[PDB]
Amino acid sequence: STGSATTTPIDSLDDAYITPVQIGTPAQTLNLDFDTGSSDLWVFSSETTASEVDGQTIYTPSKSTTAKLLSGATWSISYGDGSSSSGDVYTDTVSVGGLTVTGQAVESAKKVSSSFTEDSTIDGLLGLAFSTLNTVSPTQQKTFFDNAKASLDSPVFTADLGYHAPGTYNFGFIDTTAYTGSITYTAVSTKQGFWEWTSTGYAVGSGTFKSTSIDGIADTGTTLLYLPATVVSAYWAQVSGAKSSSSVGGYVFPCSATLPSFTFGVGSARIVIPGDYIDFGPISTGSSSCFGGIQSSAGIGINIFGDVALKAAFVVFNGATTPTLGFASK
Repeated sequence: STGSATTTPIDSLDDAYITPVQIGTPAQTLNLDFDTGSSDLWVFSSETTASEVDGQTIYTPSKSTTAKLLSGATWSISYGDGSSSSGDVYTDTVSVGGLTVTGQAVESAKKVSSSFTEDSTIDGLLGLAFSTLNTVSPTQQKTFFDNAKASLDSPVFTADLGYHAPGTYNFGFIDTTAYTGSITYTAVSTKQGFWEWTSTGYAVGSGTFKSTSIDGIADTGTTLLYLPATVVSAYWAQVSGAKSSSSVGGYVFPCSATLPSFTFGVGSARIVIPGDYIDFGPISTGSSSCFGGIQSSAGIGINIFGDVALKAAFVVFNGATTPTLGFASK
């Protein structure tokens, strides 16, 4: 089997991408944030505290003839940005782009943190990291991809995120028309539960490539590119007037600037992020100070190849017995 679904930016900045997901019988379609940095499929629901729902579409398990309470199971998650959610668990039928999993754990939110309530466009998350990170207790549950894997034509999914445009998540096949050149594959460590890999270096604009190992995670659920402070300083030094602002929370730059590209290495291959992809717009409405899309990871504990980096590539998440990642230009 295969599936293919379009993913759409939630706003004009590409802050996140939403993909329609069918849950239950009859289907209830919710727009979920596919997140290769986590491993829970959780949704706003009829159980979510009413004051914490503001415009999201909810899953109502009592209206699904295939929903079953997973007795005794609870979940609770905290994300790298400080947001969180928690609740109980149902199993139900879940379909993405024509690919159907029966008995998928659907984690129903009883509580969500304010950042989720305040974003009416995201109805929940669909985790695509390794199932070892799933938070369901006392019986850990499998991700949608883990459940689908054995049925897929090939045990892979691909992310093809658009810049200011829709893109595609495919399951079970590699669309050879969706990229240019060849796909370069690189080793993955699953020891932390992430799609963790080592970039071979970087370049700023037309500058020389610096060969240096940068360990990080491929994370579709993170907006920006978070890299070591040395790398980030080297980038922003090429933008007149750019500076790190403690009050704003990262590098800002004059909105009048033209940003240089940023290249990262994948083996001997190179992925070029155009400068425009690094512009996240005014820090507040009407400001002439703009927020940068490349930021320091120093306060995180891990480097993160988020959407800024991934949307410059066609990315293969190869879930074979020994997983690997593939990157192609597009």
